[PDB]
Amino acid sequence: EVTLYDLPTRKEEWEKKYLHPEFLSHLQNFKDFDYTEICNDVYSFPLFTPAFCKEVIEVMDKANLWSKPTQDTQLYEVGLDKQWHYVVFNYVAPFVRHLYNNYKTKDINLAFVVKYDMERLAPHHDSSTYTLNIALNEYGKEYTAGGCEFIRHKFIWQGQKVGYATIHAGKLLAYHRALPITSGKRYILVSFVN
Amino acid sequence: EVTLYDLPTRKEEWEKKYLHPEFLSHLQNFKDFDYTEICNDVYSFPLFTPAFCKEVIEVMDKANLWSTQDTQLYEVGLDKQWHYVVFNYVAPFVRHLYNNYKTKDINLAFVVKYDMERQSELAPHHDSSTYTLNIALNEYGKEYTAGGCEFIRHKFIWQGQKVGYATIHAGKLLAYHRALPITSGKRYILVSFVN
Ligand SMILES: [Fe+2]
Ligand SMILES: [Fe+2]
Repeated sequence: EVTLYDLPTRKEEWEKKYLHPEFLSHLQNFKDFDYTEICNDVYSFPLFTPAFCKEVIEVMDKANLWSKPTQDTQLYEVGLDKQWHYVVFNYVAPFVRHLYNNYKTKDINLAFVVKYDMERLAPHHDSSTYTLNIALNEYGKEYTAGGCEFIRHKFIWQGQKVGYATIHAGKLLAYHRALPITSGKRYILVSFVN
Repeated sequence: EVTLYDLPTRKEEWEKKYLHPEFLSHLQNFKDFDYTEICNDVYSFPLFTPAFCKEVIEVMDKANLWSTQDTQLYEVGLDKQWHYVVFNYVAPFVRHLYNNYKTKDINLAFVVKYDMERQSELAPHHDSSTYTLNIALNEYGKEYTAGGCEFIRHKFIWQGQKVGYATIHAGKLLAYHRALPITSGKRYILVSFVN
């Protein structure tokens, strides 16, 4: 049975179990891929399956390597940096070339899972060319409130579906802040890409 | 008597001669600064005087270090004057335009010369910068015709920029652009890639 770590050694089984079928079937034709521009130059799109999000959370909860600041754990702390590098350069980068006029992805700065809970958010620019934000658990069923305010766009984005990703410019044009949750737990996967 | 190189040794005289009066008079109050958003998140604004642009072209034409046909500012001893300009004058305006974004460092600063025998391969591209400054150094229609810039993502053609006016836009991701060919004369621009 394929696991999160079997990429790209078991690439075919990995894509079927972990990549969202709408994203996987549009790898070579993103023009008919159903993504949404939630505000100017900011896009929401299905990327990962619920099984991916569930197992990522399980790895992070089991490791208990959270920072003692925003509660997070780096992907490389659980041995998933090489798998994520493959995801970015082979799956995310072609979609970035489609969304942002053939922009070529250079390198990965950071990749981590953030856990918002009750026991544990200023406006800022990201240290990235573009930032990925994947919702790992379900709004309403597992947490309330939360989301992200794009300050410049005057647009608040909340209630992202499980496995859907939000992509936005890191610097200059996408000033933003995370908004707190009011109950439950909210897990997200964040990556800063140059 | 003050020259381009006398910054910041003769700062007051340098600002009066080389900084556009509209920009110089709004250094501490940018909300009333008459700049134009020509397309989404792309702004055109006056920055330099005709004397600045005239003297920069003279320095580049006399140096004849052209090798796009461009010359870097450090090749004529103007890089540190430009470093002062970006951090003391441009950086506060960038914070006003782009939600308090702090300027980190200057990647490149150079003057480009377009002419009939050297129009360059006007290919679409992103810039290796967070934001890019593009200052028009000579007069549209008088010293060259056509030319300009096309913002491909914005679907906006930008032509006929006035002398000493700057265009600022994102370098990566969100401002895919290309220069437009000239039909006569010579077109000089001052470009800086800033992180
Ligand atoms: Fe952020
Ligand atoms: Fe450019």
